[PDB]
Formats: sequence, structure tokens, C-alpha cells
Amino acid sequence: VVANYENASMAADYIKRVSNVLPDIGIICGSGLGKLIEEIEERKVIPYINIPNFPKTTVAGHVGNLVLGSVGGRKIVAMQGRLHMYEGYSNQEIALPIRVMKLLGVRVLLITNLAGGINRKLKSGDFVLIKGHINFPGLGLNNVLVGPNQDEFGPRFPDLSNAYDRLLQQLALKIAQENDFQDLVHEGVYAFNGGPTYESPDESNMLLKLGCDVVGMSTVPEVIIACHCGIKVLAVSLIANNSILDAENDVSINHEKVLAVAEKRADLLQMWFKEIITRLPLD
Amino acid sequence: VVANYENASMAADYIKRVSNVLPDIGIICGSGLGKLIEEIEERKVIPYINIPNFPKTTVAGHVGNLVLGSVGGRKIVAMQGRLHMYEGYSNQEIALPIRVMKLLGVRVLLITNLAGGINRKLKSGDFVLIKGHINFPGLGLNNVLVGPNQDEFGPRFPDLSNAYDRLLQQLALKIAQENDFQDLVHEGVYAFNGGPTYESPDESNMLLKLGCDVVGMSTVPEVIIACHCGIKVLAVSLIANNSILDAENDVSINHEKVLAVAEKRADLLQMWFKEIITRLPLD
Amino acid sequence: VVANYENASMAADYIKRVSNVLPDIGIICGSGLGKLIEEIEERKVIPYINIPNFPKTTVAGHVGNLVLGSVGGRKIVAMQGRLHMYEGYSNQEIALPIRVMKLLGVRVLLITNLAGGINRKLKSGDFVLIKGHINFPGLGLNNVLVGPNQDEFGPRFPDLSNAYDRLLQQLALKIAQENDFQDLVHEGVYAFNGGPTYESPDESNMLLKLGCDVVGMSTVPEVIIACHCGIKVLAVSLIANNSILDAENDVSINHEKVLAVAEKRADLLQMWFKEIITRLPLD
Ligand code: HPA
Ligand code: HPA
Ligand code: HPA
Repeated sequence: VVANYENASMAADYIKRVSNVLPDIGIICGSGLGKLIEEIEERKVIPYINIPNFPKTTVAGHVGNLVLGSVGGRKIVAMQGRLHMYEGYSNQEIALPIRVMKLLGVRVLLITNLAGGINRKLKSGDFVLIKGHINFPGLGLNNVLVGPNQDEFGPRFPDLSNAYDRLLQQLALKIAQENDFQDLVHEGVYAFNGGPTYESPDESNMLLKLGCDVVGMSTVPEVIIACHCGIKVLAVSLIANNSILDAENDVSINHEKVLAVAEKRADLLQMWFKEIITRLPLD
Repeated sequence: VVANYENASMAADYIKRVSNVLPDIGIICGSGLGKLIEEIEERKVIPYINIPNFPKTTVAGHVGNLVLGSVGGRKIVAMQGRLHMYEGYSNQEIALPIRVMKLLGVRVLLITNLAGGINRKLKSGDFVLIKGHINFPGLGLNNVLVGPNQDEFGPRFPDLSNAYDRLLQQLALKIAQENDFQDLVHEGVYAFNGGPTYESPDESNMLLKLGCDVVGMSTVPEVIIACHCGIKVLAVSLIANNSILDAENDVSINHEKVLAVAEKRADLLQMWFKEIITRLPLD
Repeated sequence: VVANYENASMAADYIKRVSNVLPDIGIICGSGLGKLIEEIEERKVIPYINIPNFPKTTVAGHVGNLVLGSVGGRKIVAMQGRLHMYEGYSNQEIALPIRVMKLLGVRVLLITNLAGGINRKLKSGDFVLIKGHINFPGLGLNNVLVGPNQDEFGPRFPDLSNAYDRLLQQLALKIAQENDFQDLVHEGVYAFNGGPTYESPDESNMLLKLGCDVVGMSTVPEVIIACHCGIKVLAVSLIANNSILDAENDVSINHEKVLAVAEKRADLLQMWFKEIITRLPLD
């Protein structure tokens, strides 16, 4: 199923009938960072399998829901259960939910993820406001926009110069200052590793020479689809470990340690994004 | 349809019957740089959709023709309407027209494209004679030759050390000196970004560290297929903008500005390649 | 055919019935480096086409056998006829034979390959014990593990920090010292170029800046599948040429010169790995 104007409209038609919510804000949370989706007020949970033209996620399994409701007086739509390209999903399957968000009226997309630190200033438990990215799949002919262009959503050759909104980064940093955890908040360039293997010690060493501050396996496809159709983006990475430090000390990297860091920071991140949603500018 | 010896021969059989032209030179022009195809003498225009085994281009749309005729006393065949890999075409679809050119008797392939400047010495409106390339799709298992090797056309492991002919670069530079626009002609290494998104500011910064002078979204697949079967190549990039300058000044990159640069330089490039064709060495 | 637990078991069932050999060691040899497969004692040769669920190799042609028997008192299984990803094989086709090796009881995998030298200390005819790798296909969303994870074999996010066993590298180096050819044995980082084109002179220059010592077109997919399911790996590259030297002197790179180097070093490499197999630690 192509993520075109007609197929995305069929999905939005179903969502509009099931919930009265017309959201202005979209949210995609990383694994273990989705507790905020539980406190959505007046919420409607729609499984992916019930939405027309939504991608099939049975092979991977686990949760896959679209949740719509209110947070701090704001109408939002949240993706519960993230689609990652290392699972084998095509460009069309990744793009359709974001373009359905666009047809529902989403103008701001807030994204969180887990990732590894490359810049020696980044430690486990730090946050990174993403101000730019280095897209290795895109350079190697695996860009999420490879294929025919859907002209109703955006241009054939998008400009990514301002994909990460400056004013949204300033707002997130100010809220961190107001609550005195600005000592955990950095800015940096995000490198897209397709995955699913963690970067080898020598791959981390290469990313250090290339100017990468953070490396992860997601986010960049969603940001490009959102920037393509004109949706503002705020992207925040939670640093689970510094792979340059781990290479020097021969310390292993595994998913159990990563999720433990997510649990250590889940509540603080939930409070942070709840206030960001509340403080998002109006018209 | 595989771009094998049998399928390419079926296409060449049709072309040979429709036109008496046996071309020695092949031409592929970038968007907005194809006015020379309008001045082909005694020309025959063959739409792609009429040629057996030629790739289907209806989804992308727009012009797609094979034009055969004479330029300056030389017999040429021109591709009007370029096939780009960011559109979703497979390796086989890209390769077949060049291998059909080979079966028609083409020995020299002349290519132009639009691209962005990385080397700080490159300005908008400059020309770059490509003397080498850095193929990011090829390194990441998306090389145009990935798949079974068609032994009738070339070897399994081609050498790209001399893919860009030295004597053809010298000839193009001499013609520029004879007409006093050598101050616009540079040499450089071409980086292949799969596209279709323009390079982010940080991706341009990485390409500067990697030694890339120019970055674009085409040409390298055609050069590899041509070098595979023994066709000499001359490749010229027209610099639409310097993305390193644009990153420092936060200036946007879009296709409208790119085509305006192509229109600014179209006539000069048409005169240039008309003389290159005329001056190409004989046997 | 997916390389899952059920399909690999069907292949192992057939292999177990055809040969009484329960191997503990697996071997994959590069082109021209497989003479050791001829001296397997009490050996059984099983063509790939006869094994259920084994990938189809008729399009590429040439030899494709699984050989099981004894070397120096050790029970081994050898892949005769290597599957390379530049041929067009999918992730599932590459992975299945290694996962069948795992189900047969293989705990150590020994791999050899031909490659080009980047580090200026590497000359033609040298050996390189691979201690790490830089996987460009993996970074660009062409990792061999992209797709659904087969949980019976390994985790979703594997750690590659110790994919190349330290103790196996020490053993191979000691045997080289015992026979006085340690002056040919180096250590280095292996870069994975998808192929099938040899690296351009500028691509070799980039790999020099990125810290790559060796570049080749294989091995890394097999190492990742083996590390995924817990198989120890020893990987040795034979340097056919130094492409940085060849770029400075404009010397061509072709497969005929590469195979001549393999023939020059075949017997020494056969003696080397025969002793490595004999000296592999017991329980
Ligand atoms: O090192 C890592 N840690 C956590 N997440 C990651 N995603 C890519 N690399 C890493
Ligand atoms: O910056 C650019 N400008 C014009 N063409 C391009 N192709 C890739 N990047 C660019
Ligand atoms: O330069 C080379 N020589 C031999 N094998 C190779 N594999 C990749 N590059 C090379």
C-alpha cells in the first residue's frame, strides 16, 4: 500500500469517525518512554490493525496503537508502538502514519528516542536536543522518500536546513532551566545507523571523526516525512551510554542496560514533555 | 526485465529499424540543460514507451525520449528525460538504456548534471569536470551492478580507476580556454547522495571532511554501467549553490533556485558541448 | 525462504542423515583459498541444490557444496562456494547456511577472504587478522539482520564489541611465529564495501581518513550472523594490493591479479589454518 493522498485519507476518515479529537500535536515516544500516553485525558485507543491502510505489524508483534486525547488542554495524537526500519518495513509503511497525522491536522511533532553518545561530553542519562542529523541510509539510496513523490504532501526535493525547529528547542531548554535539570540537556548532531546491530567500537570511532554527537536507529525517517509535508519537529535523544567510553574500557552494550536507563529517566521525561505540550504556541 | 544481452538486443533492433542512425556518441543532459537535443539534425524522436524492454516511466511522468541524429557532422544518440534512482527505479532499469547505447555502437558518453558545491572554491554557476567519485550507495550495498553479472557486457569486478577519461577532460578545458570562460571551469571529486532530499547542513559538513568537492543525486550509476562495458565518459557538473556557504548563512536550498541557475547557464553549456562533440577524436 | 528456526532445522535434518559428522568447527574460504577443503578426511560432499531450504545459486553458477569431515582429528563443516551479497542474495539467503551450521553444533567459525590494503603498512601478500570492522551497508539500512528477528538464534540488538575473538587471533599469530612468517601477519580494521566494483581511488582515499586498514566485499555479513547466535569468529584477509599505492601510481586493479596473489599464498594459508584447526581449544 502506497502512502499516497488517497490511502492516507481513507485512514483519517476512519480515525475521524471513531474519535471526535482533531489533534494539533503529534507524539512518538521511544521504548520505555511512553508513560505519558497513559495519562491522556478523554482518550481513544485505536489499534493499528483496525485502521484502513495502516501497516501490518503482526510479524514484529507487541503494542501498536494510535491514542488520541487531551494533555494540558491541548489535543494530541500519539503513536504507541514505533515502526522501525530495521524491522523490514518499507518506506511507504513508515510514511503513512505521519501523513495521516498531517491530514488529521497535526502541525507539531514531538519525538523521543534512546541512543548512544559519541561526543565525549555526553554521559549516560543525558538528554540531547537534536539540531541536525547525518543520514547514512539517505546517502546510500535508502532515504525514506526514495520512490515516486506524492505531490499533495510536499516537494520532490525537500530542504532539511530547518527540519529541527529552533524555537521548539529553545522552549524545551527553558522548561529544563525552570525545573533545574538543564545540567542534563545538551545539543548535538544525530547520526542515523540503520541497525539493528549496535555500532562496533570502530564504527563509533569513525562517527567521532565525522562530527557525530549521537547515534541511533530511528527518528530520522519520521523527521524527513514530517519536514516534507511541513510539520514542525522537536526531537530529543536520551543517552543510554557513551560507546566511545565503552570502547576504551571494553564494556558491553545491550538492550537490558538501555531499558534500565529509560526507566531511570522515564518520569522526568514525562513531566518535561507534558509541559512542552502545554506551552506550545497558539495561533 | 533484466538488463541482459538478449533484452538489450531486442531494444536495439527496434531502434535500428526506426532510424538509420548508427551513433558513436551518447549524451545524457540534466534538467534544464537539454536545449542541444532540440538542434539535432535529421533527428528521430523515439518515446521510451514504444521501445521494447525499455523501463516504464509513467508513474514519474514527464518527458522520456530517445533522440538520434547529427551534431557537427557526428552521429549521436541522446536520452531526453533522465532516469534517477531516487524515483525508485531498479538497477536493471537504469542500466538497460546505457547497454542499449553500447549495442548501437556508442563509444563515448557525455553527461551533464546539476549539483551542489562543497569545496569552498566552488561558487554558483561554476562548472566542474568530474575526475573521480565517492559512491555512498555502492559502499552500502546499493551499487548499480549489484546482482548477477551480465558477462557479455563486462567483468564481474570492474576497475573504476580511469572511469573519467583524462583526454576528454583536457579537450573540454581547452575549448573553454579558446572561448575565455576557463575561469568558470574546475576539477573535483563527485559524491553520490542517493536523494531525493538535499544534504542537511551537517551532511554537507561531513562531505567537506571526507574530501568531496561536489555532491549530486545522479551520474554515478550511468558512469559505472558505461565503464563496465568499456564506454569512455566525460561528466560535467553545474554548481547551483555552495551548501557549505548556505549552512554558514542559513540560506535555503530549493529546486526553483537550482533551475534558475540552469537557465542562466544553459546556452553557454549548449555551445560548449556542441564543440566537444565536433572535436571528439576520430579513428 | 526465511532463515528461521524451522527452515534451518529442515536443512540440518537432511545433513545429519547424509553424514554421521557432527562438526564443532565451521570454515568459509575465499576464492582460490579452498585447497584445504580437498584434504578433508572421511568427507561427504553435499551440493547446495540437494539441501532443503538452501538458497538457489544457479544464476551465479560455479561450485556450491557443503563438505563435512575431519581435519587434524577435528570435525569440521566447510562451505565450498561462497554466497556474496553483491550477487543479489537477500539477507535471508546469506544467513541460513550459518544458522544451519549453528544447529549442527558449530561453535567456532574460521573465515578467509581476499581484500585490498588501505593502511600504508600493508603490502601485497600480507595477512591481516581482523580485529574490528566498519560496516557501511549496515549503517545505510542494508545490515544482514534487517528484518524480523529470529529469537531462537539471538537477540534483536546484538553487541559486536567482541565479534572477533581475541584468543583466536593470539593463537593464529603464535602459529605464524612458530613457523617464522609472522613478518607477514598484521592486525587491522576491515571496511565492508558492498561491491562489486573495486573502490575508486578517491573512495580508497576516504577510507584512509576514516581509519580503515583493509577493505573487501564479504565476511562482515557472515560474522554478524555468527556473532548473533553466539559463534566465535576468526577472520583473516589476504592483501592482494594496496589501493592507496595504486592510486598514487595509477596502477589498475583487476581480478586476474587478485587470483594470482591467492595462488601465490594458497599453500601457506592452507598449512596455517590446518594447524589452527588442530590447536583449537577443547572443553
Ligand atoms: O550505543 C547505543 N546505546 C543505546 N542505543 C543505541 N542506538 C544505537 N547505538 C546505541
Ligand atoms: O545543494 C544542491 N544544489 C543543487 N543540486 C544538488 N544536488 C544535491 N545537492 C544539491
Ligand atoms: O583492491 C582490492 N583488491 C582485492 N580485493 C578487493 N576487494 C575490495 N577491494 C579490493
